[PDB]
Amino acid sequence: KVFGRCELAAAMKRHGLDNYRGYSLGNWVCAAKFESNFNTQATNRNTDGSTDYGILQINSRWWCNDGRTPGSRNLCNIPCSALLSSDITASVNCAKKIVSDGNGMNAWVAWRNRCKGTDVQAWIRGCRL
Ligand code: NA
Repeated sequence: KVFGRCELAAAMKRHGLDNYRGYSLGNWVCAAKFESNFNTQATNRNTDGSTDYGILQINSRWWCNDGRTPGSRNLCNIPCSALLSSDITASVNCAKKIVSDGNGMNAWVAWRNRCKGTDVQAWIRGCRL
């Protein structure tokens, strides 16, 4: 599913990301934009052999099982394919664990490089929240 920005804002808000660990909703929408282009089906192989999955590009190195990432963990206790569903519940629950882990949203490289320090509220401009 390719979400619209306001559609995604509403879903992320429904699921409790607005202000989760102090990160406003616009941070999460901006992160999804630059991680996945709002596409729940996005997958990207990393140089270490892990893969990033879904709307928030959750990595198989730590967070989910894909069966092809040796010596990895599954700390969200989910198959990585769950993270590609049109329903973002599993991605949001896992993102809440990731952002709690110690470096906050710096776990998302696109957030750090493209959203952090910017006017992230623009990403929710005009949305009915
Ligand atoms: Na894994």
